[PDB]
Amino acid sequence: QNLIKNEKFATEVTNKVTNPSKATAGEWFIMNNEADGVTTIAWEQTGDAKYPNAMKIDNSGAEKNTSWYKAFLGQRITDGLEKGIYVLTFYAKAKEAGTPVSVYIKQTNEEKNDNGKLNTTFFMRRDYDADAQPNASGAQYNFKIKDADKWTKVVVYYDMGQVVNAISSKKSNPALEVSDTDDDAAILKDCYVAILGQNKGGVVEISDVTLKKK
Ligand code: NA
Repeated sequence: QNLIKNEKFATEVTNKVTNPSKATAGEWFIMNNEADGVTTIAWEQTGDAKYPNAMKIDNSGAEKNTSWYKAFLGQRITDGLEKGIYVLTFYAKAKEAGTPVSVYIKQTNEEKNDNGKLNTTFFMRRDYDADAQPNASGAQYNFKIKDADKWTKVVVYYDMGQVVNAISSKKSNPALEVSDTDDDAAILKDCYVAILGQNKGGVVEISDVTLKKK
């Protein structure tokens, strides 16, 4: 089954939270902790019969790319995931050719480490290889939308059986660790999908989202 609810945005989404820990599971939420005026994330009816409702992430107001932890479309999942492989799929439309759209799947309620900083725990994108991809995130997947004004399939596999302890690249972060997810890991019981379009000036629309065990 699709684990994402309101997958085609047939129900209007307006709920904003200031932290995913406050989001009601099984619903979409809007995270926009960027400064007032930087981005607008909102529900829309598109006029396109194939994707008639969508979320629009509009970075027209941005002077800089937006932050991974500040501005995104999210959905918290508390149904209890299995250690296994999952596919996340959706359709996206960009105002400008080449605009990226992005994904990560993060633990909702993190503990702090010995040094007082919140952990950042993510499921590993399945194709991550730290040796071959020293400059890439192991958590966040990015896909360039090649054409403007065209609904485009976005597909990424995640391994819920592996986690990474940072969103940063291996080269940038000697503390980065990939590990096997514990059977009792908190992330399996309470996580959220984040869909983002961070580029300054870009406008990305999102519709028809699926998360499925494969
Ligand atoms: Na705004």
